[PDB]
Amino acid sequence: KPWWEDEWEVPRETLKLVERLGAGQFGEVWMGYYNGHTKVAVKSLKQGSMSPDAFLAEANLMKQLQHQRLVRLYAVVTQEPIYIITEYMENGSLVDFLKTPSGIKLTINKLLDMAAQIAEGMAFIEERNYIHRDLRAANILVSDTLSCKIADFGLARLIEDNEYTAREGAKFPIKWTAPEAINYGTFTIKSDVWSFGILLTEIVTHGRIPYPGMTNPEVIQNLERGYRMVRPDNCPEELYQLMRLCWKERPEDRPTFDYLRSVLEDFFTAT
Repeated sequence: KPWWEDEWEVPRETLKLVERLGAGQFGEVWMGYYNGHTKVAVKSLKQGSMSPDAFLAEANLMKQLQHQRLVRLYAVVTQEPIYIITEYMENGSLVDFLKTPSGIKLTINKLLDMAAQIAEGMAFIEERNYIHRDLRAANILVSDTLSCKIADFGLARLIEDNEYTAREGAKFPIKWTAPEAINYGTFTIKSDVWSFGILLTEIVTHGRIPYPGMTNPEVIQNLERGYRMVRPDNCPEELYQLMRLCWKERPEDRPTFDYLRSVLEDFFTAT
């Protein structure tokens, strides 16, 4: 819809940006208020840093993926500077939260709970024929009640047929990205499942970088020998074997996110 009919468009005057949470090459992220009382996150586009069409495409995709386990699009201001307003998540990124005094005290039980919540959000994305492609603890946000939601849909895509192929010049985080996506640029929901297995190691290690002590060439070399990430310290073997399913060689042999959600809930209700 044109912005004058779009249900997400709001007058910029309805927003007050109060605290800048971050600033980067393509703009800033602020904590603000909509119509004085509702706390929201506001991401602003730095004019000229990237395409305004590319920036807003993320908001258009979020209109199609509304679910409790996914950060909700709150509003948009299409006039420059362009703003994407979203659901505020009080405890920030999971990879950061796990390192705070509160995150550190979490039991393995609550960590398994959070992992299941993430799988539940990814199961929705899976059922709607989308892929995320940037699934990692930095892109999970944590609310004030310690619930988790999927965030940062900049690389997310609608899959018409089973697979999305990136540009050959495209490069992705080697430690989190599935082999077929690194090698062929081919992404499917099964590539996200591999990434989820890596995200599970970030959860159990309270935010440690995957593949401790290894460079990306060493990670690639080990994976091609059939090795997978070494058991993280204090990782429950049941959770480690679930990570291994996520890292199966053939994408089609990897589990569905609905399966992963169900298993993790069982792990949680057991612990």
